[PDB]
Amino acid sequence: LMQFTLPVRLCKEIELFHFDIGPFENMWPGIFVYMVHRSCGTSCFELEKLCRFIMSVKKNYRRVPYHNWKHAVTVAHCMYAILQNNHTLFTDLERKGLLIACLCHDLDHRGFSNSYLQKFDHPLAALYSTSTMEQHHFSQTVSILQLEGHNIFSTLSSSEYEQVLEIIRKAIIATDLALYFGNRKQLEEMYQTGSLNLNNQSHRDRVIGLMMTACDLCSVTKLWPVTKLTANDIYAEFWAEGDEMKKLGIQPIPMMDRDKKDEVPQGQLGFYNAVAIPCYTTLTQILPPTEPLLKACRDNLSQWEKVIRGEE
Ligand SMILES: Cc1ncc(C)n2nc(CCc3nc(N4CC[C@H](C)C4)nn3C)nc12
Ligand SMILES: [Mg+2]
Ligand SMILES: [Zn+2]
Repeated sequence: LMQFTLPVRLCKEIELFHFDIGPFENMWPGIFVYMVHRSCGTSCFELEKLCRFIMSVKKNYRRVPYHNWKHAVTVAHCMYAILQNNHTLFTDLERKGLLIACLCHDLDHRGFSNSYLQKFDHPLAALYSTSTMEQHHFSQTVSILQLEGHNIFSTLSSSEYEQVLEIIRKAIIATDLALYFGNRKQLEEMYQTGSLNLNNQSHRDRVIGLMMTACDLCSVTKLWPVTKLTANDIYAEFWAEGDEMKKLGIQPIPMMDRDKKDEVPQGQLGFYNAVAIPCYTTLTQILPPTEPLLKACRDNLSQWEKVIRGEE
């Protein structure tokens, strides 16, 4: 039967947490199928259906600077790394559902925060009061699944199918970084009071929620030049939103004000300290083999420290 193989350098490096999917868009689909076949099996999905789902998911990402197809596949590779290093902790359905959740997790992103839809009074802010974009992303995922020839889950039973869509729904919602802070706090307390229970379904949920934040943030766990250059796309969106904020007569937060360009290094410090380091710290406690993500995050925090001290 028909597996995907990759060239030698990609065959070795794709297993590492710090892998970069590269600038060749035409390989990203095959990189994703490669990752489902190894993390899940060549029997998880019909190849015709999967390839068609992948191309329709791609079609529905927008040509925005950060929240694009490249991001989607990048976020799926980091999930793949996590699943392959924690082999026997995850159910057959979780392995199926999570790489799809990652591919689909920013579907039809416009390059604007939930907060900018709320202040623009975009229609989606009326349909979805909280996690506005994240609820749109799940909805968009469900649409693509109902297209002729795209039900990659067709072989699953009714309640197996309901389970995988519920996994995908929670996983996508959890990428609402406003929900991360409380999710990690409850996880950190449960871990330390030793009462953390991977048989408790609402525990797995939180643990998948943190894995989702971790994959979403993985720009910070890359080789430094990847991290430095992804940072430029992240701010290009934010500052465009800042411009849109000013058009409505609202001063954007500092994060989104392009007049405060020069303070970026300090903004990244706050972010690694307030957000990224705690995420990989907690996730490494809960899943020991994910340590390399925490190590690489630490490394990149030290690189931003060097930028402020004018050593870089
Ligand atoms: C790397 C990465 N990954 C994911 C996300 C969501 N983010 N968000 C940022 C923004 C970081 C930030 N910058 C600022 N500064 C800019 C200077 C201004 C004074 C305020 N404040 N904050 C908190 N970086 C990332
Ligand atoms: Mg998102
Ligand atoms: Zn994302």
